[PDB]
Amino acid sequence: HTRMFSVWVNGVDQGDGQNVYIRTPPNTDPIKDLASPALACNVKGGEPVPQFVSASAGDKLTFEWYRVKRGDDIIDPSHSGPITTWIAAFTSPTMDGTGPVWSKIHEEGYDASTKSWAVDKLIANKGMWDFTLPSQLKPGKYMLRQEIVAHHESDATFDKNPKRGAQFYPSCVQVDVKGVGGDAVPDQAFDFNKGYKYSDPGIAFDMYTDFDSYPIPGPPVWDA
Ligand SMILES: OC[C@H]1O[C@@H](O[C@H]2[C@H](O)[C@@H](O)[C@H](O[C@H]3[C@H](O)[C@@H](O)[C@H](O[C@H]4[C@H](O)[C@@H](O)[C@H](O)O[C@@H]4CO)O[C@@H]3CO)O[C@@H]2CO)[C@H](O)[C@@H](O)[C@@H]1O
Ligand SMILES: [Cu+2]
Repeated sequence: HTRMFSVWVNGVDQGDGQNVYIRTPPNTDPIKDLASPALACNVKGGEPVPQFVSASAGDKLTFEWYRVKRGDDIIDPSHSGPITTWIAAFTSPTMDGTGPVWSKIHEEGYDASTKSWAVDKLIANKGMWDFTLPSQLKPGKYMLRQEIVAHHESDATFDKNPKRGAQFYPSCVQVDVKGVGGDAVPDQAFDFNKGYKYSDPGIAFDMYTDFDSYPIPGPPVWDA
């Protein structure tokens, strides 16, 4: 359980953008059903909020996460797993992120040199999570997903046992990109509902074992 408080652009807090430029869900509840339409942008994913975060191709974006109160434990430390970041064109305001529209622009999972997960890193850095807007990205409005997966119950799956299974905590943010940018258009055209499966060994994952590495779900990060 956790969700996003606000977004920063090159070290600059844009200010609490919950229901302003973040499609904030009612609560910190997870997604578990792979079939669910909220897998993409969570349970108010399809409801537009009015403001966009104003950034540029190449800007360094920091998403701030919190559990109950801004600047608390961010997420129960049992919730160990990766942290992926995606991008899809803002096709129109009532898009809910479903369909074959997404491209992977960032990830972390399990670094075995340090035996630390992405979630370990996020707690340590106070719920701040950095990534970059590809330099060659084309101008105009996108949607930036970013999703924590907690694997403390992935030692079974939602379809076989529903009291457990992977837990998704996606947050979708509206972005208007300025500046010169480039030609590059995200064209990996990924679909959470089609593309995340219960047979995926990075979704049915026994984190309670002698394991050396973690297969991050979805495609590679996208080039240009
Ligand atoms: O399964 C084999 C493995 O189990 C290990 O223990 C696990 C449990 O399996 C797992 O169910 C448990 O999950 C907890 C979770 O850690 C808590 O953080 C969470 O709390 C939620 C709560 O649901 C909400 O009401 C509240 O608002 O939010 C908090 C989070 O912020 O509750 C779930 C269970 O409901 O995690 C255990 C790990 O500590 C054993 O340790 C291991 O030996 C076994 O091999
Ligand atoms: Cu939780």
